[PDB]
Amino acid sequence: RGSQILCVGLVVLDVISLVDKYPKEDSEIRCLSQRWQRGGNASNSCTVLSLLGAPCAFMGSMAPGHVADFLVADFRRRGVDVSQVAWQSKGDTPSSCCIINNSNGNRTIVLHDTSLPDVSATDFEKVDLTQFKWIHIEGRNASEQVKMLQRIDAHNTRQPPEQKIRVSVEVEKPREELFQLFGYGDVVFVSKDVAKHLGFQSAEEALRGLYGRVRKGAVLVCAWAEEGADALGPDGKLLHSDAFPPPRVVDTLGAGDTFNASVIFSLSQGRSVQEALRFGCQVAGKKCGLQGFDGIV
Amino acid sequence: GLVPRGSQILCVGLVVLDVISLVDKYPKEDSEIRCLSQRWQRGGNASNSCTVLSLLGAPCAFMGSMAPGHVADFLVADFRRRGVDVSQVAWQSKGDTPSSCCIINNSNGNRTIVLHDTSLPDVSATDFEKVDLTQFKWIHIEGRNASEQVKMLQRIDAHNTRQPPEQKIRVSVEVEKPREELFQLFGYGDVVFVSKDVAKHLGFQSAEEALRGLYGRVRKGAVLVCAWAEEGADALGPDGKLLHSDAFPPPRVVDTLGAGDTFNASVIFSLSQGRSVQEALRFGCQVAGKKCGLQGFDGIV
Ligand SMILES: Cc1ccccc1Nc1nc(N2CCNCC2)nc2c(NCC3CC3)ncnc12
Ligand SMILES: Cc1ccccc1Nc1nc(N2CCNCC2)nc2c(NCC3CC3)ncnc12
Repeated sequence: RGSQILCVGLVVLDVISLVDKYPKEDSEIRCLSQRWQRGGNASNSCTVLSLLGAPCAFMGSMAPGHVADFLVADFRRRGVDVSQVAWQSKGDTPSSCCIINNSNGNRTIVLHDTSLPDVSATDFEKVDLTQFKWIHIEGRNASEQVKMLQRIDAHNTRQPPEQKIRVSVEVEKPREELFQLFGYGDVVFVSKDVAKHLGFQSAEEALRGLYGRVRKGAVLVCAWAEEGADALGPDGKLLHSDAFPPPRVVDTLGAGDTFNASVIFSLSQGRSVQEALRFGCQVAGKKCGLQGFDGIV
Repeated sequence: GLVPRGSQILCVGLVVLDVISLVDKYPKEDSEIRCLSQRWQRGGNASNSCTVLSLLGAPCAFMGSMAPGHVADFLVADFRRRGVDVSQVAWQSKGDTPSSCCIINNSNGNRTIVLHDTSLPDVSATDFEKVDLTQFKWIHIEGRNASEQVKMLQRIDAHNTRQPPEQKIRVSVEVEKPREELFQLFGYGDVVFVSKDVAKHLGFQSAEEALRGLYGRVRKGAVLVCAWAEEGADALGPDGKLLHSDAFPPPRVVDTLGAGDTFNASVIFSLSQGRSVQEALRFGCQVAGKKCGLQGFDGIV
């Protein structure tokens, strides 16, 4: 069957305040405007995949309430298949305050991480893999997710190399539990932040450094903000793309997630890595000159 | 439902959703962090006063602007959680329901605040024209859009004219922000609360200075009231006698957000039960002092 891309990670309620300068501690400013957004990484990518025309599904934990009710209404307005959601009985829907600096698009996030339990190999074991051509996993609970990945590798072995499910991993946080995911998946996304918190000061360094850790045959991608992004495949040849900066950067909240969704969409449509990188930077760049996600397509 | 004539106390003003985050350290711009804890709270001066009026046992209503949406839903259910009648809300078709973001540093205590946008339209005098006043024994107004609020106050004067002294609606006004627009509001109301912040911005350095210095601006026969945190609160009436009450410090101070509103509501309450101004200053101070030792409004009983 396999027409859908699945993203596994967080859905968070983003309570957003657009200010024109980042307030100095102990001071007080008035925001230009405010809004609510369905956020969290896997969730954001689903938004982006949807907008690009790719049928997709989200999978993460949500706790029933008025909050979950809004997040789902939004998922459904987008056409994001939520049927894979691991509903919880104990815990709250995470949320966060996001101050977005309108003069330069900087975004500052205060996350309220609830009790809410992550999805587990248990919940995942319960999933119909034959619906998906691509599966992307937001690194969080490594122990449990590695399990999930193996269930997919093991599912690929019993498949025509034609009908194999493509797998991508994001390692966005500098915490060590996650460095095992490097690891699995055809495509591995590592953030500038991780890369720096590990000694590296350029996208090309990070890639020469970390290529050691990836499933043989994998592509490692590392974006570097206004500097574009680089990728490195089995052949050893470094690939680069210049960023596409909008003329006014006004909102970079979910720029990384836009990059990733875009890279995945492109690879999932047959494109070269070079083309998918370029496209990643192109949509990310365009989103930086917009409030939210509407208007990138 | 049916509200018995002359039974409710109405507070007009702001309701806002405050999202309050406690953090290890103040986050550097463009960073992502995890707060120690986060809380969603209904706030705003007329808003907090209602909560307290309800907890004190007074039927009370809130009048302010909201826009349909999920923030309004949370604020409305919070009002209801506190027994506040929201049937007088002025629902708006344009703008955001006010939402403030508030960041508290756990390792030095400072508060950083992103204030709600200014997009939602205040309640106008023409909205106020539409309200049947007979349900109210007292109307309290948090000064915001004074040009318009003056009209509302003039309407209440009109109404009181055709009424026996025992169906006249008492009126209180609150000037809490140092803005020229607001000062005309001194001229209206039987009771006028001026905040410590306003008094200082005008150069006064105590409750006594402020009361002595501003009483000139209130209408004949009005009482002017100035609370001053740990120094207690003063009041000055037509008879020229300055009245005072000391503060009642709690065993330990925990949460002073909304203490000014707790005081306001408590004085209003006491006056409305027929108590003397002196008895009501005291009570205002007792209640606001108890509230200072408590998280939120819960245990103020
Ligand atoms: C290419 C990419 C990958 C992953 C995340 C974001 C991006 N793109 C950009 N991120 C940021 N970031 C996110 C990281 N913090 C800084 C802003 N800034 C820009 C930018 N800024 C305008 C430059 C001043 C000319 N122009 C184009 N693309 C991006
Ligand atoms: C009486 C009153 C009217 C209006 C607003 C507040 C109050 N009461 C108090 N405010 C503050 N404020 C609120 C404003 N920031 C400073 C503390 N501190 C205290 C306090 N502290 C105990 C220490 C012995 C003095 N004890 C009793 N009442 C109040």
